[PDB]
Amino acid sequence: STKYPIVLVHGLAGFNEIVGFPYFYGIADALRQDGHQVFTASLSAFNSNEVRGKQLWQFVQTLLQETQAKKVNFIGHSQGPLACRYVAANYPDSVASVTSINGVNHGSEIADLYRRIMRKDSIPEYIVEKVLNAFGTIISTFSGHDPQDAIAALESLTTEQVTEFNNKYPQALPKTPGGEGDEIVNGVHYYCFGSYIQGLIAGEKGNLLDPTHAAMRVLNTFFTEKQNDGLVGRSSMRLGKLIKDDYAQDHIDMVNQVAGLVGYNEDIVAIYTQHAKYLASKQL
Ligand SMILES: [Ca+2]
Ligand SMILES: [Ca+2]
Repeated sequence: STKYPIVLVHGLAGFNEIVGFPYFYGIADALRQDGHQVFTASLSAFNSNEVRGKQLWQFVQTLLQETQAKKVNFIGHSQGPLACRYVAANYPDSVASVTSINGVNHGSEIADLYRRIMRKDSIPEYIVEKVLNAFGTIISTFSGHDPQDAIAALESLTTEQVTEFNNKYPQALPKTPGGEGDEIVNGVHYYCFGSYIQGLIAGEKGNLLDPTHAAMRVLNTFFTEKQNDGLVGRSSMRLGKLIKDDYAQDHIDMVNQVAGLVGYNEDIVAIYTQHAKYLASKQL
């Protein structure tokens, strides 16, 4: 139904193999039921945004050859949107749209803290343990069974590193903190979705059986930005035209994880399928 194929983009190349199901849980399946052509680009987590960007460009080149489409519609999460922005900035004629879903568009405060912990920069022990136990719980839930090894993925998501990325690829970033960027830059459409953790944990419905959610709530308390999804602050997610960012969902919830266990009986998959129809309505 969309003119151009949809490319789902995320970091963690080994996710599907190690976890046993897709990063975007049930989302590609749902989009294909609505007649969209869908592909997933799983990029290398333990490296720079620019390296993921180059990875994604190679993926897109091969895909465009195989489809004879002239452009792609990117839908990225977390690391994904930065790689998408790299490709859009550098190869705008090959990108119809960039949609950012809880993208780390201006850095992650927990990544910042993680680096301070790793550098032993005067972080009190009780905070060190809370942060490391949270990440361990998240990793173990997905993998099945160390938490300091996660810095490999967060290294490229610090405020300092993303600020440097934004300096090189400023397209569609908001001019004011917590605002919106230009919808169309260099012929490419930019959209953003977001969320932040809300309410007391008792009312989270499906998430009560998801061990990652309590961990995200722990990480959430260490942000100076009070509205955050446990990994990124609400304002940091902003890119291009806002669609909606007040979902009561953590970072992991917004890709329908773990295995469909989300907050408040929200239909996360519907966020994606409705947006795909929205892209189609914009002649994309
Ligand atoms: Ca970078
Ligand atoms: Ca969840």
